[PDB]
Amino acid sequence: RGFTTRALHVPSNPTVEDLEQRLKNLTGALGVLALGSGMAAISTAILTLARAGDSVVTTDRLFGHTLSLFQKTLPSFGIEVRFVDVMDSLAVEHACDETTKLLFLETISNPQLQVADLEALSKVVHAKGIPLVVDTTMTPPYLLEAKRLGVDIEVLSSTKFISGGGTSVGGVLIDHGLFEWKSLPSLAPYYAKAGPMAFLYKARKEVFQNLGPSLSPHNAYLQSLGLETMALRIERSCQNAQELAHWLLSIPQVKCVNHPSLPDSPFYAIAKRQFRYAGSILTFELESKEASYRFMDALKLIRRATNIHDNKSLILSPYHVILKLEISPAMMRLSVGIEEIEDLKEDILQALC
Amino acid sequence: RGFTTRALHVSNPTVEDLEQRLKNLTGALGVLALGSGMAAISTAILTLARAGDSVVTTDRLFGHTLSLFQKTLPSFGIEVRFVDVMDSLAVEHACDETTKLLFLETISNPQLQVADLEALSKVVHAKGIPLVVDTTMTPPYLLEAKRLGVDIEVLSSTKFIGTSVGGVLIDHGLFEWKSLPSLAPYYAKAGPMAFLYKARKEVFQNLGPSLSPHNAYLQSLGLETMALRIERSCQNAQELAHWLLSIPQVKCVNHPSLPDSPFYAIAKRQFRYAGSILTFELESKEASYRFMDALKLIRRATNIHDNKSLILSPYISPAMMRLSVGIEEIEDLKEDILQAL
Amino acid sequence: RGFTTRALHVPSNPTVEDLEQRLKNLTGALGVLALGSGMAAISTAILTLARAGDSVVTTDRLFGHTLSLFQKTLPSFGIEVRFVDVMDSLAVEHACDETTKLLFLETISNPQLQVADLEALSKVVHAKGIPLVVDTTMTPPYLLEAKRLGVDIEVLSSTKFISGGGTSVGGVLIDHGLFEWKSLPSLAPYYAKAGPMAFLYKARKEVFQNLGPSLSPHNAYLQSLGLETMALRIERSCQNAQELAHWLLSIPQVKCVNHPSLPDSPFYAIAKRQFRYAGSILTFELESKEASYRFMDALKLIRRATNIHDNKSLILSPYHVILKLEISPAMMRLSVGIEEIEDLKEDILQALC
Amino acid sequence: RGFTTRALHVSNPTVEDLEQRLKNLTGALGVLALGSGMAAISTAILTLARAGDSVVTTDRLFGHTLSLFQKTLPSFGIEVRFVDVMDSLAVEHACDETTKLLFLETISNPQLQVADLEALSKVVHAKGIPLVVDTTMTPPYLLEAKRLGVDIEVLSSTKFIGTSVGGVLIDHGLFEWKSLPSLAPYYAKAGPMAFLYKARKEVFQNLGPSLSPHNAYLQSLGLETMALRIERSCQNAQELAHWLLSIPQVKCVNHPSLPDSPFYAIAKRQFRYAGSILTFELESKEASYRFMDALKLIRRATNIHDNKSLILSPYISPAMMRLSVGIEEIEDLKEDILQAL
Repeated sequence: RGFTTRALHVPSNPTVEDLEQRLKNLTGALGVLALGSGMAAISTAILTLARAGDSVVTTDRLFGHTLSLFQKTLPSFGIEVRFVDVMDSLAVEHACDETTKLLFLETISNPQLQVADLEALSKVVHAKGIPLVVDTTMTPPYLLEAKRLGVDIEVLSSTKFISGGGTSVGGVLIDHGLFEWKSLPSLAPYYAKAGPMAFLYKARKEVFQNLGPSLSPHNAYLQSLGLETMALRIERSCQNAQELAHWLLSIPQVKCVNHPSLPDSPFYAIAKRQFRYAGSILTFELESKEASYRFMDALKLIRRATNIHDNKSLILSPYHVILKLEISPAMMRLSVGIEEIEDLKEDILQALC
Repeated sequence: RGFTTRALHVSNPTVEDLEQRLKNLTGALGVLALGSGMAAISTAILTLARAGDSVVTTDRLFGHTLSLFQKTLPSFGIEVRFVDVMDSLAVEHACDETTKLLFLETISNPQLQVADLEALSKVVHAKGIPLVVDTTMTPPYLLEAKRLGVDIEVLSSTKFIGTSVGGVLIDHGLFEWKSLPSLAPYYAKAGPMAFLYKARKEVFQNLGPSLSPHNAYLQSLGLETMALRIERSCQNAQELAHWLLSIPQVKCVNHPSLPDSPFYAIAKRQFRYAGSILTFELESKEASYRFMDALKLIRRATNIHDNKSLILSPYISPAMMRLSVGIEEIEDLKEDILQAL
Repeated sequence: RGFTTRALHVPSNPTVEDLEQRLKNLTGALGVLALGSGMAAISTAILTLARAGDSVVTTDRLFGHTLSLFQKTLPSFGIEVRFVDVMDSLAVEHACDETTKLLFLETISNPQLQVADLEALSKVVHAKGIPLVVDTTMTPPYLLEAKRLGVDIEVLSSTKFISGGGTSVGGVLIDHGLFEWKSLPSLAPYYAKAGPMAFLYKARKEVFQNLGPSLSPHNAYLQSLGLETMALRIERSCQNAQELAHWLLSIPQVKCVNHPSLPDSPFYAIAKRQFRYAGSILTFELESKEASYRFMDALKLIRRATNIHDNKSLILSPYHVILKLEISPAMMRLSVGIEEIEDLKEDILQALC
Repeated sequence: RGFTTRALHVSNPTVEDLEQRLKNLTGALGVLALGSGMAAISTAILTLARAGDSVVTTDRLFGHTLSLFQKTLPSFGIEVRFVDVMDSLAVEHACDETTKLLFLETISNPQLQVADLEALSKVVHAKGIPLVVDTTMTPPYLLEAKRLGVDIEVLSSTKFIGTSVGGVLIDHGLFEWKSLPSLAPYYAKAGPMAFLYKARKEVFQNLGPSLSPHNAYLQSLGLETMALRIERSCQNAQELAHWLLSIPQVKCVNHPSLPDSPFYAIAKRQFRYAGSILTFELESKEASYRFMDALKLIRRATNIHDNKSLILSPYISPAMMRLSVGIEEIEDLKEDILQAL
């Protein structure tokens, strides 16, 4: 059964529930919780497993809100945070001990597009009886079947919808039905009540209920509507990014094109094993910081902005926004949209001259 | 300036507009709109309390707010002390140097107990502890919380029926936040705005209970008619509580506006009206069930503070019903109750 | 049973239907049709009764869109329009002949606040077997029970809702169950199919369906929500206007205060007979056009604008906007809102000095 | 520039934005968004025709569009002449000096008859009569109507399920409007914009089929994925019509993309794809009913052009079903049809 047909034909709060049922139908999951934002999904998954006196392990590649959750909020709830290089399975193994209640990471880092080996990391952590929680925003369900790679809990930010009145956001939390929850002292009391639903039960009836990141039915409705054309939009988006990365290799003025679909990518093999397509974000450089700025000022379709995964193609210089130390001032990050490929190539050519 | 006037004449422009309206209505230092009532309560608490601290609250909580204090906060290493908030001495003895706030509601549910806010603010302020109050039962038109010493006001916003929910966090500009180790580090960056700065840029941003612009628009629309709806609703509830005293099959009417109510004086000092919820009993559980089955306007349901009048049996006496009084003309409410007897 | 309780407890397109049922419950009508706008209600009522070769009679007090419908659109469908002074029952009687399929007017004219005698005019037209169609926007159902005054068809513009994205509008068409439709050759074929529902049947299944002024369920939902607080808002609004008109009489700088609730009003008796309150619009003058402008520039709550029946109090000089010949350049029209009366008095005092 | 690019990169700002998108997608002189498809058709007609005029349209209308031409327009003193639009001679003989437009659809329903637009535009232009076409079956991504001589394009917008509806009126910048007595008086004020000026400031303003900003926002969102959804939908329908030819229990498949279709050549000349609706029969009415009862994905319903695939029996053969093909993966559509046989 295809993705688009599963978004369309699913086998109190009826709009939110209907969204949750779609998402479950789309992933084959044990169950799903829709929440008010991506940060709310992340923090709900963590706070379901971790409490004062525990630790958690995560990537040292976080910034902005996700970073601040781990640097400021979690230590205020008595949770020790261990930052590690998630590219290194041995550093991950050594950071984990009996206080460690989960490993959290992202499917593709931003802006470097590093791709951790999820299955390998799932095994390192499963051997110690620790669950794996992954933010799959860069590679949502049509691109990734996280259950096959050992991912216990999948979290993501939902399709955003921008209006005059502000941006409508959401989050999604997915239990893949992999981890034996009853083996954790955190969830054993909920196993008595809910059986295999122990994680989802605490997450929903306790953590979500008490911290209250409610999802509006109006947002839920828009997100369901988005799920209908997700496969179609992602196919377009991701084929455009794959073709752009390849074509960028032919442009004299362009250097250091980075996308995991390219054969010279360090993450070429792992991406091909994990993903239908390695997401719709790529990176590249011109000769200098100043050539990159002049290029960007000259684009007529692709716009400068902060968001990613818009229908519109968007670009920015991650350096100008502030480890920064490891990124080139001449690097630009391109979030590729659903425009016809010929127009995007044409805009980029034109902005070069 | 009147309340209605101030609701009407004052990134995320709809949410910000809602926040400015609420700040105008309240005269507050500042205001944060959030995805729900629970988000507002938990955001206020987690701005002040962290692992190794304690908090004091009323022993009259149930449902979600109770589960936050029984399960979620002790998991964050926060010790919760439950006390009888009717007793200012027990409140005093529960607070020590670890205690980072007192939390309570303005009118308890379903008993309608009214704590003496100004008396409790003094007990807690005398130890350098802020007062955080859920004013859902008595929102801004009914209560000026800052006059009673309330540092942080929290409430559930007007719901719109899925159901669109919200919450509101209000800093009344009372507590000197730089004197607190929890906020002194923000004081450099935000001055008097240090509570709001932490709450918005750290706790809210990281736990993510985002308020939808669509909910925010509706709640703004709602604020315009708030004074008008609360007047009607609260005069109806006052009148009905009185009138109920005259009905031979009715016993034990409870509302703080009744002279014989234990909370008569405290409610009169604190509130324009003591909320739109009242309680009463018939002869017995069975007479109460028959009465409710026979109602044609007032409907049985769980929600409170709807435009529609709603009733339920909380079982506290098994014969007790709780009536959330709505904005229907008083004559039809009286008539439906009579007919159902 | 009170108005507010009838808006709350009503005894395909479920949101639109629910609105229609509320409105019927609020008016005691035979039936109701909700439409995309006020102009759509007006034109639907007219085009249900009138066709090429017929005439219609209406007030000579129309302007803007309503006027343009009668001056340009209706004559293009072969309908003769006869404009008359509706203050004059004898001019009305003489304008009507066997080709005349309805009399259309408004409950209170704008900006002059003239109040035609509806019951008298209903009798003039009923005697000739002609129905009466009335726009009751100035005096909607809580203020007026149009059936008691002989009004066959009540039409109105719905409560508007302004957002970033533009204004959401609607219209309402009400059959009061008064006229015997089967006596008209226009509606007799529909009487065969629908009985007493003949008017509503043609209006809905034909005129509305074929010209297509559809009402959005999103607008319908907002309008239903508005109906809940209509009585409360109108009571406030209308008491404010009544008290303002009275109080304005005490202000040295103020002249020619016009509102039908004032005893010296020419429409004092007819308004008291017809309305709970004579609407929330009043008019007054200062000494000169220039004193009026300086007053208006100095108001701090009451704002200059074109709309009326907002929650906010709004004012304008009808002269500056362009018969104009019969209106004073120093006259201002005040649409009174729901602000506390003390603030409105205070703003007006302040803007005078 | 591609279609998707143009949907994305272009008082009442949401409606105006929708209109600018549609103008970008079409290269038109201008565009009016309206409250429905019927509002768009009636607005185009009533801009051109008045009492004492005639109009010509196809004899293949039913439901609302048919009732407008049978009941509403003759009541406005407009004579309506119904003709076989497949026959350019009958079209010519129906037009005289009173005739102010020819109206038809791009693909008739349920027969799927495809009129030769460019041939009919010539017949009608040779008499100074504009061509007004409802392109609902073949919207802008599928058809560039201006190339085929179509003066005014009208269509129902993408619906969102109550149900939010819309319509669109498009002036392709082809007809010289000053040569017409109906519009010459606007030409002074509006120049080339005289059709649009009358339609918007007079007919639309006075009959009031206002488009909600909320519907308008959704339809804008919809336009962004229009090319993608129509590709999928129309390739599915092409493929299914072919594949249906191979199924022993299927007879009489109808789709203009089939070589044996009478409209094969005309559809290929006019359309990227000939719409997403096809027709077929089983052995008998009863076999057709059993088949439809047994479908698990494709649902019986009245709507067309949904994301979901929909089917019904229009009874034209009683055994005929009409399938509105949606955007499901082709394998699952094939599989549901097989399983149901």
